[PDB]
Amino acid sequence: DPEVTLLLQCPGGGLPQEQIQAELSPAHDRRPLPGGDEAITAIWETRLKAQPWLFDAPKFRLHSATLAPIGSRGPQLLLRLGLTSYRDFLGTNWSSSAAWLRQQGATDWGDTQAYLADPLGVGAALATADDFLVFLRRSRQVAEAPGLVDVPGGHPEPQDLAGQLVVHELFSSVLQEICDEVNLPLLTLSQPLLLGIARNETSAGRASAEFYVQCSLTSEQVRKHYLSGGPEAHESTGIFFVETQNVRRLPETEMWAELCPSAKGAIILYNRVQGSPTGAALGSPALLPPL
Ligand SMILES: CC(=O)N1CCC(C#N)CC1
Repeated sequence: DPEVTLLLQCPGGGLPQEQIQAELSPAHDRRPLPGGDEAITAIWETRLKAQPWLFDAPKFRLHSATLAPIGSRGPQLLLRLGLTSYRDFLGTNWSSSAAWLRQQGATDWGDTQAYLADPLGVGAALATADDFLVFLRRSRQVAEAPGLVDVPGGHPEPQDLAGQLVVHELFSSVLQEICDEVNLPLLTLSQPLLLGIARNETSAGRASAEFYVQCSLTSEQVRKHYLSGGPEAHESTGIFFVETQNVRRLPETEMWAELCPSAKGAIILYNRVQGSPTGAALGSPALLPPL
């Protein structure tokens, strides 16, 4: 799967909010382009003169994420974050020249991402009470990965002593994205666990934090809530469910070729961090069938 790379695999079956620190610093921002940020401004102008109802929004930028030594006490992860925008994304990662910016970043800064917006996404492996994961079909008329399969998620918009508020907005945003798109009540959802961070190599290396969330409703009740919003309550065109039993071999199915890179990231991290048992009981052959 060349279109997805793992940046972080979390320990302990995944990390809760209270074990993560963030450092939000202008040292973690995109570097100005070599010939100047006028090139981003020019792309934006062209776009607004065709689609004048579009608007900019601030986004978090991922610089890097450092895991503590495994088995340690105290905070287990440091997220190094900067700020970027939807405009900066359109002028860098989305640009036809994005590969030239990556080579220039290697040359000038020893950092393939130095000249890229790299907005941070969130996604969820969302499990039902009857042990299915939740999938969504993308519209064939959208910009990103038209007609492909996705999981619930989005790109959070901003508003350890500013840090803890930032970690809170990241965990809050994955629940809000599930409530807005799947139409589920907030009280049916568990507190999220962070599984890891995946990069989309088809969008010049931008990263998404992938979370595990449990729902107290069955697949049938989740479907009812999604459909009862009507066509205007969701951006997706359909919902469907795969047994957690069968997610283990999803990369061997015809479904895999239809998954967008960020959904492939969520399923790889679910399989490595929540699947793949380590103990004698769950590792026994009748519960973990060989092949
Ligand atoms: C690929 C695409 O269109 N996206 C994903 C990145 C996000 C930002 N910023 C919103 C739009």
